[PDB]
Amino acid sequence: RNKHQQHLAQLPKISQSVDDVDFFYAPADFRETLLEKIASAKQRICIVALYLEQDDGGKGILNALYEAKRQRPELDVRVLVDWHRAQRGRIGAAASNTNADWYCRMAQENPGVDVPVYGVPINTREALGVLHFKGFIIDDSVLYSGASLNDVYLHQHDKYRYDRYHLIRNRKMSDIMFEWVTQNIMNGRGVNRLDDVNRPKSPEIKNDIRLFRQELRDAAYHFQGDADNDQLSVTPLVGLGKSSLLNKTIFHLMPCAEQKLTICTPYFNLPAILVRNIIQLLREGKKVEIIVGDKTANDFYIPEDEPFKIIGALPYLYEINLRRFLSRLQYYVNTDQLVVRLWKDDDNTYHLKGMWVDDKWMLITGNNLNPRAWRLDLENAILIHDPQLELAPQREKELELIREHTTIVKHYRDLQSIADYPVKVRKLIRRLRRIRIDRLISRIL
Amino acid sequence: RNKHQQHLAQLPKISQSVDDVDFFYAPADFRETLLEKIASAKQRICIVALYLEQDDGGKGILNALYEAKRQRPELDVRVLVDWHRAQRGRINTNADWYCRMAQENPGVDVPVYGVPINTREALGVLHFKGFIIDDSVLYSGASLNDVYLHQHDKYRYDRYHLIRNRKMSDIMFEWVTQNIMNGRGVNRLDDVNRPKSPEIKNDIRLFRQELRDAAYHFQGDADNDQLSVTPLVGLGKSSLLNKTIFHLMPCAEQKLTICTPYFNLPAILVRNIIQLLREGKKVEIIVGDKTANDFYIPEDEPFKIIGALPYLYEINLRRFLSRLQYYVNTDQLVVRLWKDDDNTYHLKGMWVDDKWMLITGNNLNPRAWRLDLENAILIHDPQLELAPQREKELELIREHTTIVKHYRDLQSIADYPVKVRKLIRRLRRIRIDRLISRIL
Amino acid sequence: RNKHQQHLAQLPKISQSVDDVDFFYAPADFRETLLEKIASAKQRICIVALYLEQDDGGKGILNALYEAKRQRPELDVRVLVDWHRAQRGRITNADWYCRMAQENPGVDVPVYGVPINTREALGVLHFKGFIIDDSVLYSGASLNDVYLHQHDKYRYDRYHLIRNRKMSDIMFEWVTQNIMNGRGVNRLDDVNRPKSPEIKNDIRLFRQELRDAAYHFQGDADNDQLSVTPLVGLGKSSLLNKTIFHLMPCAEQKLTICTPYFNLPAILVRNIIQLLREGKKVEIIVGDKTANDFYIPEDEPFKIIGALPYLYEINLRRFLSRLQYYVNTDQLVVRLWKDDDNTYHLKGMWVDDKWMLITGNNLNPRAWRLDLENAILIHDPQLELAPQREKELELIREHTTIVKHYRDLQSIADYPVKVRKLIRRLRRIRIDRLISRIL
Amino acid sequence: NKHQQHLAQLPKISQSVDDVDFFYAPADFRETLLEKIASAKQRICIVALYLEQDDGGKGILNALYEAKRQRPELDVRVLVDWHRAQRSNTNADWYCRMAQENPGVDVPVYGVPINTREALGVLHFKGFIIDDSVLYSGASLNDVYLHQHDKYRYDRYHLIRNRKMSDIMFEWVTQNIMNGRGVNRLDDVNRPKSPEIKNDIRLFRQELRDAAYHFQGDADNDQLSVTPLVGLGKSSLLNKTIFHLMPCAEQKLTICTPYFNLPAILVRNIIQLLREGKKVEIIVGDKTANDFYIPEDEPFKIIGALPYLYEINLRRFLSRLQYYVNTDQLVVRLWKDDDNTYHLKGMWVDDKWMLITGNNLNPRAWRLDLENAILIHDPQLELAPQREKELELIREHTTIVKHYRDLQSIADYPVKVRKLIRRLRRIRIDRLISRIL
Repeated sequence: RNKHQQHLAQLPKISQSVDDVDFFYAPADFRETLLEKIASAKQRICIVALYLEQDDGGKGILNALYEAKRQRPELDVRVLVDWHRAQRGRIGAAASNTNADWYCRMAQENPGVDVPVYGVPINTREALGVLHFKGFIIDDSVLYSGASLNDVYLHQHDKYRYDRYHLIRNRKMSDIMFEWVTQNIMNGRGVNRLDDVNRPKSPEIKNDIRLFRQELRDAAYHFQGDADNDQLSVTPLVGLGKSSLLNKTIFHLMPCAEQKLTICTPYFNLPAILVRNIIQLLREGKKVEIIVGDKTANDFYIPEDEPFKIIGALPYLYEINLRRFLSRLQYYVNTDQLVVRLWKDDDNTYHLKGMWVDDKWMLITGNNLNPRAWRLDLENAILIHDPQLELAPQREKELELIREHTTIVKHYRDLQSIADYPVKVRKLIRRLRRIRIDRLISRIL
Repeated sequence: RNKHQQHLAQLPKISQSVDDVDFFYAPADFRETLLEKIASAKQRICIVALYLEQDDGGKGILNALYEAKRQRPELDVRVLVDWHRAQRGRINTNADWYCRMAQENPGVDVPVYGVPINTREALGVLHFKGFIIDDSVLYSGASLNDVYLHQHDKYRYDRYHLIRNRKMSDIMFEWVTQNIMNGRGVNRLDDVNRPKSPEIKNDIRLFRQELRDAAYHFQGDADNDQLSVTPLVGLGKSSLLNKTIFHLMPCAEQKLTICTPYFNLPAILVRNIIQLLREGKKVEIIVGDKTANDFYIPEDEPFKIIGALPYLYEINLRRFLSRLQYYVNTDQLVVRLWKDDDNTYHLKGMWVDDKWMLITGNNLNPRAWRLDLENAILIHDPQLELAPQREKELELIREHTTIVKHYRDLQSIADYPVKVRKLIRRLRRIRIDRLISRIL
Repeated sequence: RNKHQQHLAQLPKISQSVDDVDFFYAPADFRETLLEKIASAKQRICIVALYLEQDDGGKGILNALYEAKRQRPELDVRVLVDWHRAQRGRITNADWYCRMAQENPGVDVPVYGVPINTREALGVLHFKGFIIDDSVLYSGASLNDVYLHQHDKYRYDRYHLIRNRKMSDIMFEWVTQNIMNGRGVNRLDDVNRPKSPEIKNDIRLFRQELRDAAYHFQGDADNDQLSVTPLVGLGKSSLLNKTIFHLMPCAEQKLTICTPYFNLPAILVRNIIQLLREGKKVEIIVGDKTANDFYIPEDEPFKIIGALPYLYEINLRRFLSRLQYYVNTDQLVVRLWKDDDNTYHLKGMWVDDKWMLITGNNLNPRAWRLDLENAILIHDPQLELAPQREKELELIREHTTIVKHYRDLQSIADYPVKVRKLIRRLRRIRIDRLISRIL
Repeated sequence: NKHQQHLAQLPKISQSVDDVDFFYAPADFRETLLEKIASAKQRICIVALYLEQDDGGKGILNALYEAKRQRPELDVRVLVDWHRAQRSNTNADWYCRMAQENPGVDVPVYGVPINTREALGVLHFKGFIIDDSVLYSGASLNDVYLHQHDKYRYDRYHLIRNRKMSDIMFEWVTQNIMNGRGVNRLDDVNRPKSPEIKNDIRLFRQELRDAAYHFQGDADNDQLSVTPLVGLGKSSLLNKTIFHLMPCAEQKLTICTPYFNLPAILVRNIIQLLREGKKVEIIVGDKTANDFYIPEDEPFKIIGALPYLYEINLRRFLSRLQYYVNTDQLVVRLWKDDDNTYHLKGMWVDDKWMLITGNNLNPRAWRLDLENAILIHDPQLELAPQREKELELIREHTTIVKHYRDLQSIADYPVKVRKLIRRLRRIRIDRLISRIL
């Protein structure tokens, strides 16, 4: 076998029953499933998310957690979110009380009921590392989504943020992930409770975070494979930095496409190494599908009527990336090998991640497949190997619905050029490219 | 509550008996108390100081340490001083002397460790303070030499508090053990073969980073209605100490009092002072006269470059007062100059109304805020149980003070001796005055 | 008018008679014309070239110079070449210039070396012009076997004779004052000529003097008549570079470019893309990799330098790749020149039927910052040179293939193994980008 | 003084005089290696810079396969430099063939990358660990190092039987190298290419920067001892020990190095010794005994300038210290034996200390490469017969240089060499070269 298939063949793999894999296709279903599993949990609930917001959606979840712990005080309930994100407003907000302040109030308003909220700092400053580990571990199941917990991710109140949602019942995998979180994160240096009113400030734990990050640089799942390559399997993956096992698996996965590779990413900003792989596939005569958001389906996009702000330039920069890429590969568009899809559904937002390799592999991940995710953030995934096509109904239904709100881009010219952009945007971008800062921006966001 | 009181309300606090807090008001009493506690120590003696001098005063202390260890060989005796300071004269070293002492007293184990807080003295010194003896901490800003201990008729005024408290002393003893004594780049000064600074340069860099977020970790056992003590330690701008000093000042409902030897407040503390004055509160600032500074050189003697520092601190005070003369006039801002013949002034601390007392080694200058390893104890006395002692201490501090009623009462550069005047004009020409105020 | 046309409208321009502009279409004709003009020169001969080679071709020229000076000792004969290039083999001439001077006593034919920078790689003499009395015979060609089509193999350049008293004076006088009498210029026919390190500081000061040396003359011609405008430059903000930049957008119909080494600076590429967007036409005539003088046949032993033609091809293929849409609409036309193992050295710019830039400028980052470059800008608003312009382009194109698709150009995968390995090594560490800024 | 203190307080493993065997010739070393491979019962760990696809190297690899066939429970490992092994048909390609032609027999060959590119770090760790012994030489495994086929490369050869030391070294290799990030099998046809593991190597190198032997000293300074040492970078324990070792010479310091290119700090030490009135002996190869030397008849190549550059270094050094040559304090020896090559490393401090090492004592070894050594302390002179016999034979093919002028100057060098060197010194690249080779 070639070195890429060898890498995948020799991945440790946990066996998996087809009956124990449930897909969900809409953020509202995901909300309800999460609540249902919280109610019916008997042993443990481990909620890892980027953030858990002080809004109707997030309240719903935290209240359901307190309620489940009240009814079963022996239940092991933990919430882990990003340290930095939990201690600030959203970008350029009027700004108010933070999530961490709210986690404190909740703990005081519910004495006796023990629902600890830990802040994980992946780096000393947010811009240099965030907690992109994903997983709701409930007893022997993992409900895995890219979604954080807020109004739009949960489709409270009429506007939504599109993600993917998979429930996987598997004792061994959930144990491995629960145990990995316990040892490496929860009991890690520089993790600190956010429900403590006296929680340290970032500068005070700066050195703890540095040592923590180094500990994480080679923390990996350790378990023995129980499944061969002829049966349905799942392989949990985790990584921080360029040489993580996750990153290596993503790298090797792409060339194993004998027919077609499909990619979702919210922000089109692939590292060069993944681009080179894409081009190799196209040269080998294979197919590559790339599903990204329209600029207007980006959560930083500011309507052209409203007052423009600096941050509302990001969707434009991602479009410029897409247009540059397509430009170079228009030949392959024409041969129906390269297919680029733009998702758009009124003013809802796009947050799909993942990778399909033929009909046999499905990577579900929190990984945005950008330079940030490749070096800076703590990322994880589950790799589903389905050599017998047992998930084919669900795989196909999921792709059906993902594509439903998509336009195919048949020509790079169908994408607006900088000339077509609003005036403030146009001036900003020209200023940035003059001094070459566009390249820096694409490596930090 | 406002965010400042909230910070203080939520500080972990160790309970404290009023009977177990003893003030001393004079450097001589402090000397004798130190010797007494060294004699009667049963378990441990941990002496942390900036330096321990090869003079009558310092000898007294080191001899008392050797003597106590001879009489009780199971006693855990340690001395920690600044690495760089111990290996130079003022502007045959102490470290050389520590070596002789160890050779002249074989069998008796009194280790003297040098702590380097940075690779060069100018970029970090050991301003951690504390004599930990069994279950007590005798806390002063004083190093151990002739003047600090008032050997031989001339003295250096500091503050002196003995606090008997098992938990606090344990926390401080244990913190020193783990972070300093067993830290990288700490090296024995009683070893004749001790490395030279360049050889341990990388060790010191790693050490300093370890220190950047080393803090006391302990659970509070006391509420805000009872007498409490809270040990604090820090290195650099965002330490818990620095934050507590920052939040402490605005909690003054009536009056804030500050001692500092060298008037050279960082901007952030100045802004706080001005806010208090604007809110209609009172602010008392007790500093030394230029002549009570230890770098001051009488005008008869040969002038040296270093003897310009007291003048620079006066210029700072005069500039500050100048801007706030309105508040002087309303009897809100009170500036006191301490002066007692040619004795020297080394008072540090912060009083918030009648309720809080910060005792510290912190000179409240930019150096202490970024570069040096600093610590303190925060006494919360919500019931006024220390009121007799607090008032007696302030009584005696003020006794040798003049109140400055007008910034003009302070000499201007024009009034200074000629060599000084020329030096200062040269410095301000090239703007080095601003740099000096950030490194001393 | 837009700022680009304004720049051109306000250029000083010297008037020019259509009868006094003669094109030549082949390197052999150029050789013979040069010899003819050397024989018949009456007042001055100023030969500026990158180099004058110690070969049959170069000998021919130097001998013709000595001979003309013998027959007219009052004739002012000067030869200026690059200081560094004259004192090395290909990857010396100065030694040969010394012998010549000794073997011809009494006859004064001075050969000066111009150092444009302290090291060759940081500046060469790309000034061009044979100034003979009141004429300039202007070519990109140096003087050697192939440039002059001695002995059966040739190097294709362009050749224009322009009789014009004022222009030739301006150029002759500019050379006199700024180069010949410049610091750090040194005779190469002197056996005792200094070594580069000894004049290092002279060269630094010289280069700074050159950084703002420009032609100064009053325009005598409007924009409704045939004109010529001499241009000269060193570094990013030279008047030449500005004129090249402004020239391209004035194409109302079509821009044509010749360059030997396809390696356009980004700013000129952006212009090209703007033209294509405005719906105009752009023609680009470059050499096939095999028509490059560094190309080594695949049978022979490969050498490191024989990777350059490949690097230029990679540049062309990357460019075409991004603009394939415009190829398809017949707007963008890329031509590869190739004629057995002869080599390609065409430079210039055509703006519609109205402007013709003839230059030594390779239109690359090197020429834009490092080298001393010059040109003549011919403005022909009345189409008086149309017969010759069209005949010249006819013959240039004759040995060309049109590239209809970027895929028609070989990719790195198709290259020989040693080449392939070298290029992959270079791109790994990103040195390909540096190379493109120094060659 | 602080130097003796450093040495006094080194942890030291005790050692029996009976369990130290010297060998004096590359052929004996070959045969000893083969003998110990045959008779190994528990483990064979072969660490070398490279193992060549030639008669000499084949001999060794075949002996390894053969021993593993006859005792499948035997723990056989080969570790070589990652980059060196992969430069048409490479050693790594050959290691692959060998593994395919010998199925069932498990002889893993791992490539250690000490840096992302060869020029910035190589595996200069040395040691053949066989059961409870270490056969320690600077030699890699090829024709000349093993004196197959009539031409040889002179190195040093010591067998030290010592359970504890061999365990420490075997265990250190296991944990830090074999199980280290970015170590990769060279007998795998699908082995990654350097760029793919670039980040692994960076993290690996940082792990190595403070990997050191950890063990408790069992021996005082009045008895025969050995102290294994290992290091990467300026502040390694090895480098510190080499630095402190030199000033402890009460009488004389002896140094072997193949390429005379001492760091300034070691030069300063040398000068101090000479000033204190002590003796310093330096044994290097003649330019012609360097393996990059190209005879003047053959076609010159750029790399064949290195022996000349090392000579220029030696001549510059001697020039400055000619006074001490004259007082018979400083003694410089040039080794030369027809067209055989010189690869001696080590340090003798009086009659009491012997450093055996792979360390070329140059700036490269001081910062870039993974180096190790064994430090033998012999305060009772128990190894005196062997020490003296070894030095006897080392010196046998040596000329003493009595005057710096006896060394050729740049003017005397062949023309292509002369032009190259003048070009290099013009732009000051000579100084850079001396820090990377």
